[PDB]
Amino acid sequence: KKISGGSVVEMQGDEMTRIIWELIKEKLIFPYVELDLHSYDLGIENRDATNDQVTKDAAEAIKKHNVGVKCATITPDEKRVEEFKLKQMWKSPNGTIRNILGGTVFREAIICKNIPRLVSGWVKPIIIGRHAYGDQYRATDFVVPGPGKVEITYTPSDGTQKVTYLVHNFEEGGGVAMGMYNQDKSIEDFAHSSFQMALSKGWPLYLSTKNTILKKYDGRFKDIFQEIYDKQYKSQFEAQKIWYEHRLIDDMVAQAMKSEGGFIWACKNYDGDVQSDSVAQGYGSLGMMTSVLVCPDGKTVEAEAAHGTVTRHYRMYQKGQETSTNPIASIFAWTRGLAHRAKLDNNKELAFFANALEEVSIETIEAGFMTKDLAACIKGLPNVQRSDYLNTFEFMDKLGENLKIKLAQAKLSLEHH
Amino acid sequence: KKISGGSVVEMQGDEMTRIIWELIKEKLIFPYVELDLHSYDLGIENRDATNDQVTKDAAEAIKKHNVGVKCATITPDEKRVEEFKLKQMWKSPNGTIRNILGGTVFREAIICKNIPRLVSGWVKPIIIGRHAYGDQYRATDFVVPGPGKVEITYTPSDGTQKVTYLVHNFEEGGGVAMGMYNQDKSIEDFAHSSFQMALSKGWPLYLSTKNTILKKYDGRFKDIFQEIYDKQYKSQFEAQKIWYEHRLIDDMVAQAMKSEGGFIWACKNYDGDVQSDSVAQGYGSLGMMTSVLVCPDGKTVEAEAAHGTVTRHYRMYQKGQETSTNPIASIFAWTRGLAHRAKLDNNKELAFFANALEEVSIETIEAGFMTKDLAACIKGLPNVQRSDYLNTFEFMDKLGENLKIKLAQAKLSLEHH
Ligand SMILES: *[C@H]1[C@H](C#N)C(=O)[C@@H](C)[C@@H]2CCc3cnc(Nc4ccccc4)nc3[C@@]12C
Ligand SMILES: *[C@H]1[C@H](C#N)C(=O)[C@@H](C)[C@@H]2CCc3cnc(Nc4ccccc4)nc3[C@@]12C
Ligand SMILES: [Ca+2]
Ligand SMILES: [Ca+2]
Repeated sequence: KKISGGSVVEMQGDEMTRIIWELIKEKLIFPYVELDLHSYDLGIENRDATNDQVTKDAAEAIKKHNVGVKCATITPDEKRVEEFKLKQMWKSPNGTIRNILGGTVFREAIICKNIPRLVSGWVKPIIIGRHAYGDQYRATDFVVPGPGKVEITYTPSDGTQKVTYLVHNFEEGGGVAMGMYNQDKSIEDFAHSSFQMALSKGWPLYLSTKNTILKKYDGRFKDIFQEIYDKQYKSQFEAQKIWYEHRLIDDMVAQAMKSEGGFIWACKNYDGDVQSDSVAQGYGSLGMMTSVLVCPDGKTVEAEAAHGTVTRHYRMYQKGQETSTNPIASIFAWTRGLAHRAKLDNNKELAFFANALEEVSIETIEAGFMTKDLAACIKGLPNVQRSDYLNTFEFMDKLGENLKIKLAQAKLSLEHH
Repeated sequence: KKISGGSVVEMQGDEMTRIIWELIKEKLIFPYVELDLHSYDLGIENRDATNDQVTKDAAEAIKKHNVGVKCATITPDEKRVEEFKLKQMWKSPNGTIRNILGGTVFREAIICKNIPRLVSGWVKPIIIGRHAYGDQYRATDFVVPGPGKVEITYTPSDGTQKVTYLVHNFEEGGGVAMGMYNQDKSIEDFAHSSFQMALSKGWPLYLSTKNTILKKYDGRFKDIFQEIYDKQYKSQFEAQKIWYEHRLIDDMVAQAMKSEGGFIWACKNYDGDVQSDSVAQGYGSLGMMTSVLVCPDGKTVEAEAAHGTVTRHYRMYQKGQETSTNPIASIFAWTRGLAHRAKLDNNKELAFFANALEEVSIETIEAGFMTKDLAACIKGLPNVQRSDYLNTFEFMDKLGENLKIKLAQAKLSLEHH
């Protein structure tokens, strides 16, 4: 008998990750879980065919069903526009989804005992809470073709005043300019999510900004966090012998590098992007990271594989050549989404399944069965031999076999007791 | 006999670094070198007294004399305004100087064989070329008090057109907004400095941007670098078997973490700030880093101690307590400035002196004589005993003694040959 999984929004993606996504569903999910799956194809060709409407439709479906699982997608540049003959250079679908849902993206390494860290001191996890809204991801940027003034203005909705600031008077030649923004309510939601994560883990929290330079913009994040801490969380932190402190971003990246881990790090949108990749690589592998958007309603989540679409492997796959691609981040997008679905529905069987699949994934790699990219972490890519790893299909089949075993034994444990 | 040093602009700074700066001049520079020193006091109290004009005057003096050496300064926040009863919350003096001079700030770790790295793979140096102009450091940021529209506009100097872009329509509540810019000529100068640094070292060059998100703003940096590479440097790189490649910033920080070092990394202003601190800490210590602004004229430099003013030690010093503060980055600001002064003046004696003082500094620490902060790198701060390190004065005297020896022996080597 299969587990009744409930409603899940899935977003199909691109290139190698698109192939792996289908293998995960076929081999690891569908044989055990029956889902009311709302499928949106976010492949670059379908986003082009729908003028990117499919991306907005998927985000609206997540608001409705409360759980989304997303495959890695291409954010097209000039080369991609030429490759696919795109109508427009479509904006990041992750940016589109995040700006519709809002919230905080929590990112953490997926640790295997036999995969070495690059930062030896990191014995405890570092969890980044990346503010998912605004800043560079909803900016208006443009080329300044020549001499002239760039100004930024604010006009209150009543129409009773107008403030105009000179950004720059280009006196000789041109350049570039941009405007960006953030919202008080979004920053407040980011603060609440960060304080709640720290209390859930029993770890201290650090917020990074550059408020000495962006005195008003970054000063606002610092002020909102401090006001919310003082009024709503300080006694809770004190009860757990933890603390909250603001840090300048450049001091914070050095503090993190020198640390033993074991803290929550609240990052603005851009820093969360950069620093989560630095941290994932520091723990051993860029591809071994979870990424879950927690929305402000405290009910909606979107789990994703945050890494690239592995174009190099896709080109090999297109030529009918053997590939060996790490599917773990894509599997954990499904297990994190299904664990939330289970929490919302009080579904014990689904919660057990989601945790079991995470355990199987880690146990498989720790038993020495892994893809080429993971074998390269241990030995170095030029030293990897074909006898050191499993191809994509072989690895998925090994996970499938280990999953069947874990679930079979647990089923037998019930009937006995 | 003393070395005729020539003209140097010095900028005095704040707190503990201000005390160390005077010790360096008194013990290591003035007994050996006679300088035409143009002194500017950039202490927070003097910047307040002159309404920050001293900072602009110092930058103009560097343009005139071509060499500046700068002590670490305070960039005041709300707490500093209260502490010193400041007239205004003065902007970063580093930002003011850099935006007047322009150029690229080259940053690299100062390596000691007995100071352990936190990233074991980094066996070769990583040099960051941080674009010194514009972006967040010359931004216009403000609080949005409530609902209303933020717009950004461009008006060419002829007055024949006006382009207006909506940044955001705040429908409920307020937030923050900002405008920033960069200049084509400054980006071109940054590109030239980066390509020239890579060729000087015989190492590949990487530029990081987020052009998939800021398609026009970051796309411009990517385009200018590629055009300059193709037209002016590609054959030179090919002759040295090196290369230039653009990378997305989040991919680049992971690539750097996983690397063995040995490359030049061109960073936009904000990334150069953050990533140079991450890299300095990765090599072993935040305080062990050189930082030299190379201006576009190919004649002017400003060397600085890029770390903080060590307020914790200054508070101990104010209470008449013993302190042990690492002066190495402040010494290397002087040696890097004096080495450039020597290059401009074809002054062999000064060039020898600047290199000798760098050698003495590293040899002293490698012989096991160091400050508490460096002893903490080896043993861990809670494990450091007073028998493991020298106080500030003791360390400066040890450096002074070793410098006297190095210079005495070299003087004797001439007279013999
Ligand atoms: C994987 C590949 C195989 N099989 C190779 O033979 C190399 C050519 C190839 C280099 C580029 C590359 C990039 N990324 C991955 N794996 C990965 C990274 C991040 C997330 C998931 C997977 N693997 C490769 C290989 C090593
Ligand atoms: C230095 C100090 C001494 N002596 C102590 O006893 C500690 C209280 C103090 C903690 C804070 C601190 C910060 N920075 C430094 N050194 C430094 C850093 C960067 C550049 C130059 C110097 N040292 C301390 C000590 C360890
Ligand atoms: Ca990323
Ligand atoms: Ca810095």
